[PDB]
Amino acid sequence: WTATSGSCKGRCFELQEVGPPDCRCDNLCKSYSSCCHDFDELCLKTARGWECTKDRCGEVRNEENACHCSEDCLSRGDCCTNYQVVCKGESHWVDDDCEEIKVPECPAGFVRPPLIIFSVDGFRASYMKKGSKVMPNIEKLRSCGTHAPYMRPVYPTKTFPNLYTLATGLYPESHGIVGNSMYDPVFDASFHLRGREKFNHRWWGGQPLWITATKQGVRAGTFFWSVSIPHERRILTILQWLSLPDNERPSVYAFYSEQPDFSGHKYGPFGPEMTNPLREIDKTVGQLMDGLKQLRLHRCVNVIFVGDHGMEDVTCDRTEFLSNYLTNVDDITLVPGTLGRIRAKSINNSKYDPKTIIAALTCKKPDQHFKPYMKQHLPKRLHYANNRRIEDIHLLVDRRWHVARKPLDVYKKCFFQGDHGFDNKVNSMQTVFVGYGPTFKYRTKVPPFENIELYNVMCDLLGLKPAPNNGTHGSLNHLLRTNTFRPTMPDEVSRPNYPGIMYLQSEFDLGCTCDDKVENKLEELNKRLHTKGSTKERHLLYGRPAVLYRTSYDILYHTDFESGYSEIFLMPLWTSYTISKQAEVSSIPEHLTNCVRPDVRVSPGFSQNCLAYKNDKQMSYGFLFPPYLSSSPEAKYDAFLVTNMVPMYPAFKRVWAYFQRVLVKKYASERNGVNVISGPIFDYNYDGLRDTEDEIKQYVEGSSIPVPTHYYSIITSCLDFTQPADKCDGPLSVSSFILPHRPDNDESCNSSEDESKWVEELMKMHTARVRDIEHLTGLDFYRKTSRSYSEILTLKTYLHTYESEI
Ligand SMILES: *[C@@H]1O[C@H](CO)[C@@H](O[C@@H]2O[C@H](CO)[C@@H](O[C@@H]3O[C@H](CO[C@H]4O[C@H](CO)[C@@H](O)[C@H](O[C@H]5O[C@H](CO)[C@@H](O)[C@H](O)[C@@H]5O[C@H]5O[C@H](CO)[C@@H](O)[C@H](O)[C@@H]5O)[C@@H]4O)[C@@H](O)[C@H](O[C@H]4O[C@H](CO)[C@@H](O)[C@H](O)[C@@H]4O[C@H]4O[C@H](CO)[C@@H](O)[C@H](O)[C@@H]4O)[C@@H]3O)[C@H](O)[C@H]2NC(C)=O)[C@H](O)[C@H]1NC(C)=O
Ligand SMILES: O=C(c1ccc2[nH]nnc2c1)N1C[C@@H]2[C@H](C1)[C@H]1CN(C(=O)c3cc(OCC4CC4)c(Cl)cn3)C[C@@H]21
Ligand SMILES: [Ca+2]
Ligand SMILES: [Cl-]
Ligand SMILES: [K+]
Ligand code: NA
Repeated sequence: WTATSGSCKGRCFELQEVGPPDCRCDNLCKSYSSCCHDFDELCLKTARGWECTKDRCGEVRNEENACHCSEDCLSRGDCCTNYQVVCKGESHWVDDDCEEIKVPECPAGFVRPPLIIFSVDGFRASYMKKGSKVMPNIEKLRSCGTHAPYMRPVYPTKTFPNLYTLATGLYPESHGIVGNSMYDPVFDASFHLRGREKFNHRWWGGQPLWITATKQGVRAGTFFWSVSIPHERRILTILQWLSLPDNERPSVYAFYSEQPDFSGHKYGPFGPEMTNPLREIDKTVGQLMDGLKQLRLHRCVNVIFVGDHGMEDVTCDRTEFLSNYLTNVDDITLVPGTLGRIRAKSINNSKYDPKTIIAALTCKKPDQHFKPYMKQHLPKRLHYANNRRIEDIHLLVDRRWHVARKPLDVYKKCFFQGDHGFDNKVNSMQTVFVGYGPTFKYRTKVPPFENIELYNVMCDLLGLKPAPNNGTHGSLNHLLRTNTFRPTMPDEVSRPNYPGIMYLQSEFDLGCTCDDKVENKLEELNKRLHTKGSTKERHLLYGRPAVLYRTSYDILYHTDFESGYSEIFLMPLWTSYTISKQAEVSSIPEHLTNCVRPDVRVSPGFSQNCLAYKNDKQMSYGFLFPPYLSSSPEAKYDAFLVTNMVPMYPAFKRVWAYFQRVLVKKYASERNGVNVISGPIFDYNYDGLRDTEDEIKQYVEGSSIPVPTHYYSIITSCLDFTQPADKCDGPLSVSSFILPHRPDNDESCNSSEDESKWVEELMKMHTARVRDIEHLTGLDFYRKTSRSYSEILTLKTYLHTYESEI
């Protein structure tokens, strides 16, 4: 109930929300069915349209008009946006040459440059080039301001998850908006696009920018607009708020357009019907910039033109049906479409079994257009697991496809020709970013970046301290002329030990053997030099990683590799080695096939043992520095040390051996040498963060050897590939991955074939940022380079996507 018989007179688009049953007049009252009786009349005036005409110039103010062309309109803040153009000989903003905005040029009384966020739904990245002819205002912002070729959304590449990520800098698993549609079980409640539940604050976690601003005394325009409020009216309302007295005027505003998403669903991303919605968005930008110019604010406000996700060609005939795979199809509930999420229809059903549902959907048709995952097995770069609203079973759907439960769901629920939601690395899902204004750089292109980074920058633009978030603060400093945040490297928490030779061979009882008893002060001083770190500058090119938590670990030096060996987890946390372009691959000599050697620098009590691997019928082992890449037959013995060994399932050893034997050398050949850092990851609670020892759910049978959930590698070389990786004078280039450590290769439908047909495709899917590995390990990389820290932060957020050119 609302006693909607008060009035909006002098309260139109009021900024403080009123509590029931006093009637509301804010830009969201329609959506709550709570506006005062006279809201349309007073606040949604439409008379005479949105543009001044010659004959309206100097008119007598008629308060009925949607906007004004009267002499007093500028000081009242309510002229039509084209007023000065039509009535005062002025040019449209788009027709003016751009001129560098070196300092903010604001009216007296402005304490900071305002921020206007202009968001556009479904604005795919390639529209910037493909629609350029019809979007002159947008093309001017882009070419004169700061822009990226594209901006990566979050997964799922849906509307609410991405808009709320923009607002909070958090992954959807952390902010809680994990789809356009969701079920929470603690609430026992459902969130839907239509309906009232989506309004309860309990869905919306984190701290969005408007709240961050408000808490720190920066005033915010209300961000959300009722759908029926036309765009011209949203623009005029923003412009009117910008004319409020200093103590009442907000510093941050949002505009939102439903286009081009709305038409894109109907006509597909490049349908001929799409030219008009792009024209109409551009004209709205034009109205904003014209209105700002009239108010002498076009060189004062920072404008962000940003999309939430792109749009792909998707039609009814490209739908996979779970009914074609499953017999129990009514014992399940499917969140369908461009992703799939599956749960049990009834929790009173103890017959329900996820493992047989997964098996029933795995590699069942040759051209199958989705792949099932338990959520913890999804690629870690998606960060899509640590929420009770994300169902244990997930379907990653091929681009251009849908998944549904039964065919009846599709003809009783072809309309649509476009949709979105797919893996956030898919080119069609990429969206846009342009920053224009005194705080952004002038005519500057920046590399593609992720939308989780923008919250920190918007905070910087407004002088706010950001709430804790998933951006890497400083990684987008290169977007900014001023207001940069000067990040600093985290302090190392644990310092390493540097053990020397402290144990005799016979003190070990590990059940390991090696055929290594083949017996010179030339090569004896030399081997001693290597063990003390004489070659360390070669294999550790960016300094040793810092350990950011409390633990006990040793640095171990070798001719070919250096490692930081954990006495707690009984294996390296990291192993670092360089492979030059000229390096040679060799085989494991026959006599050394099962060779494992005690390490006389490390106690029996802090070592793994071979007997546990013998007894564990499921678990085998691999090596972090690969024996295949040894620099000499003598150095090869170092690779068989028990301190270089890690637990590996045989199914996983297929992947790992191919990477180490074939792919490392291929990368060194292609990139002119590479530096590799590899190691284990433990994330048994799938929160994206390093596990403590008490979180480990799996050990090599009968031992305290913990089993990794994943294995990572970070592969760095010179951006200028004419310089070898080990003598690089400038910026670096990196690709990384986090491979799931799985006891089968069910994820790879082609795994019965030779590794050359499936391994690299798997590794591509599990591409990762350095930063993702940092969260998962408590390590901090690139501590000693010749590069500025902000550049290194950019490097750490880089993701190698393997997509073709946009
Ligand atoms: C991406 O960035 C984000 C943000 O920085 C990172 O997320 C943070 O990670 C921290 C570590 O996991 C986490 O810190 C914990 O917070 C607990 C208090 O949490 C509440 O308060 C905060 C602050 O206002 C609030 O933001 C939280 O919001 C969550 O929950 C609400 C509703 O419950 C949601 O609306 C919201 O979306 C959000 O949900 C997300 O996070 C939770 C976890 O909090 C997930 O479960 C959800 O799925 C979802 O992802 C909360 O309202 C605090 O109680 C914790 O303290 C325990 O552990 C510490 C260790 O220091 C220990 O000292 C304590 O003793 C304590 O243990 C006790 O409780 C245990 C659990 O009940 C129990 O087992 C013990 O036996 C003890 O009784 C802890 O400090 C922080 O909350 C989140 N923040 C957010 C917004 O998610 C994220 O990690 C980054 N991701 C990556 C990949 O880097
Ligand atoms: O058309 C859609 C829609 C629905 C389902 C779809 N499937 N596929 N495409 C779809 C498009 N919808 C839903 C709601 C409503 C209409 C729009 C207004 N809204 C906000 O006003 C907002 C703005 C927000 O933030 C804007 C700030 C961050 C910059 C946030 Cl967080 C949430 N909602 C987001 C959209
Ligand atoms: Ca964890
Ligand atoms: Cl969804
Ligand atoms: K075994
Ligand atoms: Na397989």
